[PDB]
Amino acid sequence: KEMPQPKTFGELKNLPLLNTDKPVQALMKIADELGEIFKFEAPGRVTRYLSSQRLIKEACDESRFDKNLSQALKFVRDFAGDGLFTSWTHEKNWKKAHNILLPSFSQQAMKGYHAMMVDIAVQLVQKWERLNADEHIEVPEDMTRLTLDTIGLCGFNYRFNSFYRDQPHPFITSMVRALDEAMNKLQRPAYDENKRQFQEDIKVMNDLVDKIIADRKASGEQSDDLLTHMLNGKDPETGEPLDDENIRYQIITFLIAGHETTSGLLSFALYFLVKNPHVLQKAAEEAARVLVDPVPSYKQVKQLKYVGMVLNEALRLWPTAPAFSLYAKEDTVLGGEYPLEKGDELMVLIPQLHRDKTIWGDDVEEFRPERFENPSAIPQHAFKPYGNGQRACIGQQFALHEATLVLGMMLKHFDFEDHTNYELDIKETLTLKPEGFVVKAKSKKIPL
Amino acid sequence: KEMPQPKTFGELKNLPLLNTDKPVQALMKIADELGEIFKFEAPGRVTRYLSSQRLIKEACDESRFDKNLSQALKFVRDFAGDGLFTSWTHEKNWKKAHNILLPSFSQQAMKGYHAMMVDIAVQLVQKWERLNADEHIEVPEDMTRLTLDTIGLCGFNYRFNSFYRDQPHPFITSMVRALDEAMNKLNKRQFQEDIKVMNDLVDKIIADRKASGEQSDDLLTHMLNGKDPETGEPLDDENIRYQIITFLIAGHETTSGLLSFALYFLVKNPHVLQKAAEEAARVLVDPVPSYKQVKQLKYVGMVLNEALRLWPTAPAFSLYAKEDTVLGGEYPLEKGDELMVLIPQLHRDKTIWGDDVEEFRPERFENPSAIPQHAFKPYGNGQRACIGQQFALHEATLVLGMMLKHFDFEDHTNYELDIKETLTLKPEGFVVKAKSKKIPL
Ligand code: HEM
Ligand code: HEM
Repeated sequence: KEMPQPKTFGELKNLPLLNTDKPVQALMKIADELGEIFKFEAPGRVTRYLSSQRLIKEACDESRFDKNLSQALKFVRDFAGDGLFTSWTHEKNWKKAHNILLPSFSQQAMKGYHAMMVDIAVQLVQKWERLNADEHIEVPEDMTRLTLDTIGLCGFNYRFNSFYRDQPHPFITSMVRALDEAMNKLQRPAYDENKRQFQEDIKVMNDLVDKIIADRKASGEQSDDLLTHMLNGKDPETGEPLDDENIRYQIITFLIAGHETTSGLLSFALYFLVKNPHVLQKAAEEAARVLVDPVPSYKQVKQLKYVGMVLNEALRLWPTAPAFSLYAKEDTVLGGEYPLEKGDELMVLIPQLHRDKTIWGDDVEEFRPERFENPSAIPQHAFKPYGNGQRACIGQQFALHEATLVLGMMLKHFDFEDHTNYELDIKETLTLKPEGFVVKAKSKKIPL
Repeated sequence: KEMPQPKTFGELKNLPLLNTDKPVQALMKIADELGEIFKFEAPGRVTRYLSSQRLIKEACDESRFDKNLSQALKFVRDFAGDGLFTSWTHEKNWKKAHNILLPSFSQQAMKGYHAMMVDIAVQLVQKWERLNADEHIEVPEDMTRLTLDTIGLCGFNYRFNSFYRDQPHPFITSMVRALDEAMNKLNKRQFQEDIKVMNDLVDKIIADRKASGEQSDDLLTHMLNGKDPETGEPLDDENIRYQIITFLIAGHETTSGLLSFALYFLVKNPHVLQKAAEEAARVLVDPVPSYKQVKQLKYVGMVLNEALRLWPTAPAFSLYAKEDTVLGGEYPLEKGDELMVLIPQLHRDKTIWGDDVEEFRPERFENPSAIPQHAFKPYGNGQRACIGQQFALHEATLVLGMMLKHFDFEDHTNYELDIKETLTLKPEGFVVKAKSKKIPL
């Protein structure tokens, strides 16, 4: 009946126990001590962390709880606006864009993005093929170069050309700097430069995207990107199309929501494979057997089952957008024991949910892709790396198609060496990534 | 591409080869002679017996094959109904009960059953402590007393009190008579009376519990309170009765057989017995073992897996092809064709275990991640694998651990292994003498 809660230290509340830049990892250790639910207070606020499948299945009931805009999401809203990720469910533009954009994010729609994904995936393979004998790869950096360029191309037919540069395209530099500022504001005279830079980064992002939308409207061109879809879609409900300013926010939103979650997934999967050579061999044997043409077809990506299983198991251990927030829509009782008032906040701690031993067995820290061999047998709401319900990741099929395609190509074309005996270091921002992960590849010399 | 087949006898097909008291052992000799796959026919039935890890790993692919209700399970369904073990995977009650019960059979859930398991284990150890100098133990008989009573207490908080009797509680007599009758069919008046004795007792305990509202640590409390996450429905009272009967039927003899074969293998290999007893002595430092202490009995757990490797006490399971498919690139099957997995022969596959397959060497399980996927399957496969696996191992680890802490054992008759076959396997007539080390219990 009373909710477990870590030790409080006078006016500081539980704040002294989070003196870190890795709060999710610190919170998982607190969940290991106090269990499936605990309240966490700091001078400002109060939140309740949930870790078990049994309480997370209740918090996922949409007639009772809806998505909350955390303080992180409110700061990201200054440049992401009322795009799908930083909007409340009750805003008119949330529902309109949701209805309009769902059909363009389905499994079927992936058939139309496939060729543009293969385009960027071939540039990464060629980069690694062209490395001299004494070089090495910076994994998260290269994967991020790929995901930004793929989202840029599929989203609005724009080429950032990240594999041609040491310093990213100006849009990327401003987006990433705006994101970093939004997150650094969470732990905050001498910030006047931060403020002027943040306003400059917003105008760089808006001007470019507003220009491409206007350029596209003036030409009449039709293309296979999300921008065409939004220029010609109408919400079946209200009958209206999205307006130019909201399309710009969705474009920014695809990039900020998709770039590091997907690059982090590819980097953690490759980390798990080089630390588990037998798994790597089985995944590499599948890629060799399935990817028989010079470049993969859509249908061949769909048949890389074990590669998909490695990706889901990497997402089970380190889900790359690790926590999401919800509010009680009305007074209610959680799990028969914890009363909540309307407006009370809950946080879903995904990595801990994914280590619930009543679901997965006692061996939760082992990397075992075989856990996903039969997807129909994973219990309802046990695996939630893409969030929940109508507010779940609209880009889920896009992210799995992209990662399955790329990891398959990586395993086909190269052998990998963990030449530094890399020690895992998980940096936390809006997302997770294995900071400083580095490998050497040896080409299998298979022509593209 | 052509599959071997043992001798046929006209319209009797291969049936007559199974007119024996030890059919799985007859099947192993046929597997020894024909290899990794053979066809076996009866009047209007066909099945293919698999023995090699290479073919059985494909058989365990759930997108291609699902559990089949063999003739034995259809006879056990007359009293086990639509409980978990005798239901098709596509029956609504199979999924309902599975979703609800899964979390109550997890390793974590064993912490809630540990105290009642200890209650019955201590009753077994005390019986042996109280034997006089001129006495011996009947192993499988005492192990079955223990597993029936533990499943009865942990499943529905009911005491059979098998250590207070020469003749078992009446439910137990009807259940073992009913199982025997279903196995002999591969009578009718007695069979119907025995079903009724089982349903009357189990239906009464369920109606008593709902009337009182008491909440206890058993499986029945879980079933009265659970709701299937998918449909939102509870199990009804009839199905709850079938699950209780099913736990008793599926768990009692497989688990007591495992305990009997482990002790047998230990008295025949004294250096392994002494290494297991030295672990028990170092870990079980309290007069009442704790849940955490049982988990530290690693070599005892390896002795039990090695006993299950040689004589897996539920030795064969049946599968059917979901769609037309080819097995191992050589054997084309049609939708509905049946496969039988011969577990003892799988566990003797020299290409996985080495040439010393007949030797008892617990050290083979030192590194559990080194055993290839589908090489070791005493609990069946996938979503239709034994839901009781954690329960069975905690129980057996707890009990063997206690045995080795408290007694020294003598194979006083120099017992000659004789494996009796029913639904399960056991070492019939296995007897030993135990001398107490006089340690507080
Ligand atoms: C493996 C990669 C990814 C992961 C783990 C991931 C995870 C998530 C999560 C957990 C949410 C819900 C956030 C919340 O409840 O506050 C979300 C929402 C969202 N994601 Fe993803 N994401 C990934 C890739 C992508 C990609 C590739 C795109 C787009 C190209 C994308 C676009 C979105 C959008 C637009 C939303 C908001 C949807 C709505 O509320 O209507 N994500 N994602
Ligand atoms: C050493 C002990 C045991 C062994 C070797 C064993 C073996 C097996 C095997 C081989 C199966 C699969 C049968 C098939 O494929 O048709 C099975 C299923 C099952 N077992 Fe066990 N068993 C043991 C103990 C137990 C215990 C202690 C319980 C209950 C407390 C139990 C309850 C069940 C149930 C309910 C099923 C059917 C599950 C389903 O299909 O959903 N068993 N067992």
